[PDB]
Amino acid sequence: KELNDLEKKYNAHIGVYALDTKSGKEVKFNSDKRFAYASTSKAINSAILLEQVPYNKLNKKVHINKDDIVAYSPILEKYVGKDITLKALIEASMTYSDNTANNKIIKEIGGIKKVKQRLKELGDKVTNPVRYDIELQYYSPKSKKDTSTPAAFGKTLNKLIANGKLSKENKKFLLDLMLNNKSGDTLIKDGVPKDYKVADKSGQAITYASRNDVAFVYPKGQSEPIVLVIFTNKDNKSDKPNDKLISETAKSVMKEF
Ligand SMILES: *C(=O)[C@@H](NC(=O)Cc1cccs1)[C@@H]1NC(C(=O)O)=C(C)CS1
Repeated sequence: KELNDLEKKYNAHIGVYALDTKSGKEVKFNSDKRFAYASTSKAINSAILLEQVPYNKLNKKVHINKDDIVAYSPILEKYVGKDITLKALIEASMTYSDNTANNKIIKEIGGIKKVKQRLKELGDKVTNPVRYDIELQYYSPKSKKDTSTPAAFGKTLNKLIANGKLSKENKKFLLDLMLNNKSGDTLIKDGVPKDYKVADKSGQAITYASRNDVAFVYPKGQSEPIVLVIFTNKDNKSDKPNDKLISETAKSVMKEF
């Protein structure tokens, strides 16, 4: 459970921010250090869009052409020359971490500039989106591009989703995708007590074993979630991450609640 110890064990860097939204209790570790957020940013973009389009209006369709397609888009590559609903874009983004879906969501919101405008409004002067996928995944310790600190990122997740302006239907739609997202099973989901519910979105940048998971964690018996942000990376560009590191970090942090 000592986070200093797990860093030793895994020869890795750990960034943690956790907020029990009922009590307001926080757990912090390297919470002001920058990390590539990678695909965990898809949760933020999806929520921003859901602030803008009511659930009954998610049936709106967007046209997809060959220029929209970027790598690791298992769902969207099938839509070239076809239309897709905003509902299906978000499902593709959240469940399959589809990059083309996330890019389209950012475009629908109005561009990177508009995401930045919303983050500043939520009081986040830290989270720094500069590029679209997949380029945002090329992390470099020397650059702040597409990085955030566990604390800044968690505060924004809390304001946007936990204590924010989404309707009951849009919040349920988005948290249900995160709850049912099986791609996040080896991460926070793996380290919390088995009777906990975990709604997560993972991330992995291409470099420095940048491996992350953010989630809304519900202790059995509590309906208010604990917002949990875990960002990790290692010293070498080509290092492979070990998901167990995130699992063990979550197990340790959750003992604090
Ligand atoms: C978000 O992190 C996305 N990552 C990338 O596009 C960079 C990589 C491609 C292959 C390996 S890294 C998507 N999300 C995830 C994830 O959330 O775990 C993975 C593994 C790749 S696509």
